[PDB]
Amino acid sequence: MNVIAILNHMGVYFKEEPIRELHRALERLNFQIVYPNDRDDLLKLIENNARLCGVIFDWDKYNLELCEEISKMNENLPLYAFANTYSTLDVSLNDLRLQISFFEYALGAAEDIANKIKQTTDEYINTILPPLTKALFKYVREGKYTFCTPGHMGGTAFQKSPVGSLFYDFFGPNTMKSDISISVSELGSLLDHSGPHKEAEQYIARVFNADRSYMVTNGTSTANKIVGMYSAPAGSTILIDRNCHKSLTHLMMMSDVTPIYFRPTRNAYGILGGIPQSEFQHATIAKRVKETPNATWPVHAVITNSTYDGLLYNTDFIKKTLDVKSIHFDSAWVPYTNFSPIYEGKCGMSGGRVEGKVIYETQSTHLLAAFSQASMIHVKGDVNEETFNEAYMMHTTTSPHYGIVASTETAAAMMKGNAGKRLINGSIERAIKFRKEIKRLRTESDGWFFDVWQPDHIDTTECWPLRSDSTWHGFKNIDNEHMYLDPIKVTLLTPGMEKDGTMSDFGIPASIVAKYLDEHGIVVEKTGPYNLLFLFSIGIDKTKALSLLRALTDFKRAFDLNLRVKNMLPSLYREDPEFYENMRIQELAQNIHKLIVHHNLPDLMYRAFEVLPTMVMTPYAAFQKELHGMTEEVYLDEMVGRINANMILPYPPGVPLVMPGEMITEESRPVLEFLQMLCEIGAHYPGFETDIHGAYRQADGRYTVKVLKE
Amino acid sequence: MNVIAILNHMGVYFKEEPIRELHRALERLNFQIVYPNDRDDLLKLIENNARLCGVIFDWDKYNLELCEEISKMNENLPLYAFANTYSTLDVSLNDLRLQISFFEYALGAAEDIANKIKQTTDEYINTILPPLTKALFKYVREGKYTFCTPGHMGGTAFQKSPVGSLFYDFFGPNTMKSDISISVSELGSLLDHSGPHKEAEQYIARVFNADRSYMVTNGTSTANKIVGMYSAPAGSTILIDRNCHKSLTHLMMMSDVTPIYFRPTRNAYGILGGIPQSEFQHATIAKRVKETPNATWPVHAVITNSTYDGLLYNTDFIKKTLDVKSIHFDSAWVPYTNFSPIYEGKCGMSGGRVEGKVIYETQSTHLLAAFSQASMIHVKGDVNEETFNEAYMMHTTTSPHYGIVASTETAAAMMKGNAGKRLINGSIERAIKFRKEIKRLRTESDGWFFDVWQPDHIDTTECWPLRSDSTWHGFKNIDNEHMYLDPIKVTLLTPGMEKDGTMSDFGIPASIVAKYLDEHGIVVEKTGPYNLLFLFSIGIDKTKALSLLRALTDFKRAFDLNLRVKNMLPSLYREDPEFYENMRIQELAQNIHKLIVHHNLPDLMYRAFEVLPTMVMTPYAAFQKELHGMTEEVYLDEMVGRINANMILPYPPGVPLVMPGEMITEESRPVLEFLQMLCEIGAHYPGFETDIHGAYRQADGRYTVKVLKE
Amino acid sequence: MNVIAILNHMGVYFKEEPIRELHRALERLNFQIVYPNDRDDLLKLIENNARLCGVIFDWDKYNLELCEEISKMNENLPLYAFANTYSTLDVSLNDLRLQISFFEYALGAAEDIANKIKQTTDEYINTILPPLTKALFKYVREGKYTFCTPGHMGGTAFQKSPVGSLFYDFFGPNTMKSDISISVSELGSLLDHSGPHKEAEQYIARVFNADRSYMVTNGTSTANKIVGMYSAPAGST
Repeated sequence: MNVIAILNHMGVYFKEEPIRELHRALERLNFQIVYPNDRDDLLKLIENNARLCGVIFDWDKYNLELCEEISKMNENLPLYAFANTYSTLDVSLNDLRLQISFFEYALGAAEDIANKIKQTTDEYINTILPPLTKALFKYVREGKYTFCTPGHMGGTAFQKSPVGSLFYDFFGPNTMKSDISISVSELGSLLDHSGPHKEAEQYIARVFNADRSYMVTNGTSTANKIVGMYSAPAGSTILIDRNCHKSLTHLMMMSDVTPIYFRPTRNAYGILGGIPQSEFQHATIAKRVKETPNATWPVHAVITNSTYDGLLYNTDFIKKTLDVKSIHFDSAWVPYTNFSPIYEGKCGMSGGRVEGKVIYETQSTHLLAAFSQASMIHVKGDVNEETFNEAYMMHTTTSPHYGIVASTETAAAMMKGNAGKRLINGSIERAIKFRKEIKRLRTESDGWFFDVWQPDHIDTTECWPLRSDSTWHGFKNIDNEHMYLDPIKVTLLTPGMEKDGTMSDFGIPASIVAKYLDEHGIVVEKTGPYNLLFLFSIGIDKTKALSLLRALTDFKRAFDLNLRVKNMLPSLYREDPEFYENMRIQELAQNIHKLIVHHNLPDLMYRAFEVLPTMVMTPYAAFQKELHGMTEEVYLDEMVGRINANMILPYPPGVPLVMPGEMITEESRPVLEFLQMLCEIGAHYPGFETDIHGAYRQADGRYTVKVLKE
Repeated sequence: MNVIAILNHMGVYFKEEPIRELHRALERLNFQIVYPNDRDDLLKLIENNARLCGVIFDWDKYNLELCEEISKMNENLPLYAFANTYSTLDVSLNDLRLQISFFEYALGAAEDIANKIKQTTDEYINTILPPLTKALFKYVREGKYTFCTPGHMGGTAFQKSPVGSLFYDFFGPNTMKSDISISVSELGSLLDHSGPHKEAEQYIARVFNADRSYMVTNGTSTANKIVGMYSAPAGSTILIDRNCHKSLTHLMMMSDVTPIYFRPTRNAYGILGGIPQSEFQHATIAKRVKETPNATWPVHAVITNSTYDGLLYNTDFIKKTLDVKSIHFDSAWVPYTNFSPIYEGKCGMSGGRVEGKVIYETQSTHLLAAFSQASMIHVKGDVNEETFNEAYMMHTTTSPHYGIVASTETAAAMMKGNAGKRLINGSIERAIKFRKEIKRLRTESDGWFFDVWQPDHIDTTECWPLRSDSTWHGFKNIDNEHMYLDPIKVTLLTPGMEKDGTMSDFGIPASIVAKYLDEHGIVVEKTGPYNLLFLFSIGIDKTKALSLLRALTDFKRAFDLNLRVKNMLPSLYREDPEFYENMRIQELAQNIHKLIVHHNLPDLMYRAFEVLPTMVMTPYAAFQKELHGMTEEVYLDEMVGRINANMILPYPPGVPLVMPGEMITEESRPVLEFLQMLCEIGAHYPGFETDIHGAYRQADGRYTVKVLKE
Repeated sequence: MNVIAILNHMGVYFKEEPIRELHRALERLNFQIVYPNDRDDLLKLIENNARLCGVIFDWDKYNLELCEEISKMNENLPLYAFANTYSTLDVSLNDLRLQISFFEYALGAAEDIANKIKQTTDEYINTILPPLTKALFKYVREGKYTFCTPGHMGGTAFQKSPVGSLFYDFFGPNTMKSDISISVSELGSLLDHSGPHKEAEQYIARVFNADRSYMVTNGTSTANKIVGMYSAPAGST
């Protein structure tokens, strides 16, 4: 951070000569000077360049034209204002917060002013950096303790080996030096939540609107189990989103709990809809508690808010309606709700406490910017605060990496204030622009084109409501004033279905677009038969949007030319030269699309997930038997009427189909049929294989699963 | 890695001029040339400098004098040998492995030979680097995928914020770029153990003599729970070292198991002795199984090998004697046993399989060189290999940091081959040298001095046996050919006790030496009333030994001068100026030592840990009640006759005194007396406070604990 | 191939200074920068100069006036377009094939963007070069086999004689090094029509509209006799 901008020729030597003396002194003081073209470029430089860290200007020439403009961009940015005799402060400045150092044009002040600027910059750095990181960096720069562990001592052990020296030199000293232990007593202790760590926790809770915040460095997988084992004793009943993560299966296998499931809805498109109001109401819950053996009133619920496709709950409705004392919003999808006014009344932490209830958000910091495994637990309400820490300490590692912790705290430091508000605004503006660009190209293009699944008007900034009286969303009997489209989650639709949800004569399966994007190194978040998801994060700049936009039009252009698979997908070709030698892209698309139409795939997929297998025993009870070796393998075909030992997780659509302890029957045969069909259809094309976790493909294309013995 | 050494003036222009042409060409090809003083300096340079990566020499001038000497140091080091007409290969070279490129002295080969050397160096780099890291580094250098997550995209998001730019710039690009996900498909997958990860696991298991090896990035805390939940079903009986880590308490609180405890012995010094042979024998185990309600024959044992103070078990004896099918050596202290012949027959993995038993080592890689949280599970024997992975995946994070993983694999790459054998030899040689230096200064010093607790002869390389017929160790009725002193674990003894284990009239409590070392930034591993432990790791070089050695003689010198506390310990002074204003170091020592003698501390400490509180219920049963809020706080004094809710962990001596579910009685009052005494004696001197985890000091010096309600 | 053209003064320091930082970084990265007089000279430079291998320009200043014009000249030529906030893609671009890398004006990207341009240029080279020649050139640059014939080993035998050294030095290393045999197994075999040679034959036949194409290195004199002796038995008319 050493670039100083000068914005001017003033036309008078009496002013210009002292500035020359200062330029020269500053260059000799180890600053890089930069020169914006003009006033308009300066405002863009500041807006676009973080390394520009001060502005020198003539007060009269620029203040009445610049003050408020710069204050909107950065209210601490160093200004070095050169005053005249008649320069004064107009009452209009009263309400602005400005950090200003006033300087005169005079010889002999160079070394002094230079030192002040250098010193003032370090003073500013001290305000913006958070307290623990500040102490850590200062230690790495200045400290010198000997007779210390870790034994490698700032990476010293790595330098004794050529291979170690390569690893050291590749990552660099800072990475190696910032790997410290609690021997640095002045940083307090993460595990005791003491000293600067106390200050860190208060900082986080202050910004994120929590009562209390924990820093977890082993993901929300671990945050769930700390909350679970503290929250859900053996024999208790819990309400749990049937949409559950694997880590909650691992909890269920370890804790003797009885689940009752909230049940999402779905529409013909296959888009998940929210747990309808009926699921929260006393009458519905009582009926399921009535029908579930050993179930008592639920002591703990876990809802996923928002839904994946951006349907946010009226959280005021849920907090009021759901008669449960302990509600855990797994808000992994909406970590940013506190930072836009459009999400008020639509997030877990919104507003104040919930009388008579503890409310949790567990958040996967890593839809923000943070290293993988970073997760937070935000508590709104009262627990046994110290006892909760005993449970935390029993499941926390004793080898915490201080870099991972700093990267999680530094992601917060980034979002701080106004500028972090305007950062996310930028990504919204680009999403809306891109949305309108697709609509335009839809009209202008030759025949078919992509479409965006969205309302007819989107000229407004808001999460657009979805209503039972609207058709665009394609969901059946939707609740009103319930779900809202998040502008930043953009679902693109590939050709292949009609407005009915019935099949078009022309189709392009999305899997082929994925292979194309893979040759071009573009990552696709999630794919379905005719859908692809893109996240317009604060990562995604105009450069990537342009490349994506053009890449998408190129796929279309190239598809419609009917390029050879050999030429358009050489890596696919190498998988089976003979199979692919003369095939053109359209023929690949036609054949796969025809197979889809032939095997009736969409109707079978839809129906597979519209019923539920039968629970025979709990995963826990089944795992106890497994622990004693009471399992055998059988072929997938042989599984109807048997108790499943493993979870079976097929792709697509990427959600559990059978749990340990469940059994497929004739009533629920569509489950097995979908699975068998995926295995059969997937045998035909090299590069287009089946994918089922917990199943074992054999040489003849048959799959084995594990079952409980009798 | 660009420094090339040239070793010579040959006295002939016809040889010297081509070497000049090569020097100049090499400098222009971006190499740094270095020039050892002579042959003897070269051998020391190689031995001391890892960045020296090639040697150029005249073949005849040096081969018959150098070949074997260099081969002993590094059998791949590039040699650039300049041959004469009569140069040939003597049969004596047959058995040496040499990687040699032969070159002639001729003009016109510079660019070609330079490229070969550059190319050959890269070829060598490729041999020594492990395969996954090689692919990762190559990706970071060459790769260019777009439309990718993580959203920060090589740290890009950090650069939008001045504070983020500081964090990015401090740690550096490599740290930020090597933070990748499984989107890098060509590295396979840690969680699937596929592709290069498969190769990595085979590599590790090959070097470490395991059947199978798992890479765990959340410490042996997590490795224990994966092994535990797979290994110890509810209702089972386990044998568990009463010397247990907290993570095993967290397991016990989560699993309904019945423990029977192996019981260590101890001597008057307070040094732990090994579980005596009696504890492993069928008759002893049967008696405890007989006396323990609901206990059946143990299905799983967990022994800590070696002991802390270097008593290694005849592991052949244990594997033969202990009639348990599943034995887990928590070998956190001896990760290096496979690499010295002196440890044969004295480590878990030594030899071959154990017929009829699975044997585990869980190891805390972070007494080697690796980042905190790095842990391995080494399996010797058969489990359900795939099912074990289901249990692994349920407790593994989904946010693995690829740097932590590389640092664990790179610690292995370092230990590879001969040179990693000679690395540890160096630390042994220095330990022995330092040991003899203490003995010398003991004789030569003025009056009292430190002593090393060790046999009378140590001129031999071996782990010295401790025998019942020897007095030096101070343990009572020791088993023979059982315990052995590890040369690298050095216990220093401070004045204060006689050969009897009775108290000297003159004493210097070790706590005062710790404060002195803290002013000098030296870390002490562990301290007791009159003892201090130092680890002579591969970290500890001659520079640190000299500073430590002198620092220790300076403490003595300064103590005997009777310096003011104000001057020798200014930070301590600031804690209570009035208390410390005029006190001299000897007066501080005298008063604290007199307090120790007065309160009879050593006799009370010894007796406190010689009995066991009574188990009323299990920690699990107590925690279930806690989960329902069935706890109250009472003062520490009020705890006899009540069921404890929390673990109480006092310092000293740093091991559990009361478990949840246990109760102090009159029979075991020494437990409570020791605890109360520590609170009382610790009130007198600022900077010398009590330390009990799970106790709450009140303003009047009384402590509160948590108990179960009735 | 290292000359990069820059076409402009934009009148604003906020744009000009990052371009200066890039000019300087590029010159230090071993590129020659060239500066066409103006837009009309640029189109003539491209048309007349094959060593000009990339164009840097402000997107708004030039796209609606240049895109189709450049695409007519060379549809792979690297364009380094510097975007503004309001820059977008008009539907008129739909039918054009463009190979575009989009870059922002920002400090701190020099070494990274420089490496991308260098890397992207090598990536482009890989598209345009035919597969066997690509492998051959790469071998001559990187390969290092010993215990090999030809005995001269990359012209080595020529350097033992002053007269041979003159012939070697006159024709140059590449001529001497590219004189190889089938010992370079990864190029397949002309005589077996295998591997990359198969690909070469399919390439030629594809462009020249043949069913099959043979590569003859002894003129159509020899092609006539191969066709003749196969085609015209004794006693035929």
